[PDB]
Amino acid sequence: SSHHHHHHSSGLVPGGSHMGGTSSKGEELFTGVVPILVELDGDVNGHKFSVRGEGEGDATIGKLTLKFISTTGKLPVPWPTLVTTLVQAFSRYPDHMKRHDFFKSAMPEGYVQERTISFKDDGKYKTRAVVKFEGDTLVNRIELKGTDFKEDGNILGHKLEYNFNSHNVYITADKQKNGIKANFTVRHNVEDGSVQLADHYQQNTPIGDGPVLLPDNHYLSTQTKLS
Repeated sequence: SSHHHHHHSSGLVPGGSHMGGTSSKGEELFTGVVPILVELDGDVNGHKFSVRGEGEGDATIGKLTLKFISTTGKLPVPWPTLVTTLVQAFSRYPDHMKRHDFFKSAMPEGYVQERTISFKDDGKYKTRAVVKFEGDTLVNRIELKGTDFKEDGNILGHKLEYNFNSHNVYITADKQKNGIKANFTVRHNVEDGSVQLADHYQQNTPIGDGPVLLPDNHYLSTQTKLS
């Protein structure tokens, strides 16, 4: 099938005023609209699937639009469970907070984004992605491995509503890895009125050896519209 979404991300830093307006060289690559290419190969409980996306991002307004297809037919999992896996470099940091934007600072060489997503009372996704520039395009190439899912659960049972909630991504520095970590819980509405929780554990590590911006503790506030 196909899937489109519009995603907005804004950076909010409680403290962190010192040199808060200092920006990275990588931010220069994001002053206008940037084409995006997304490629995901996944395997959930042994069910293989491939998703491909084309889109554009505009970090000056913190917004991207992505259009996806499956090249392997109907997915074994709901599209909403893949939203967070399918480029936080398009977040909008306020001018006085740009020192806290790790994601653009790692560009153009990029970063590795790794997650474990644990669905409460159900299975887990392991994801590893490379986010980097190829020519003028920002590419997100992902491998996803899901295990331990219940055949009758909300994910393999396709019991999730086709919408998306707004979340708070908590970003902290990981100085030993010259990168960041993040923690947040995604709320997937279920067709019975309940909510399916998905605990996100995230690590971002620069691919290059140049300096990056290691931020103070802060949040990304997210909003996503599905169609």
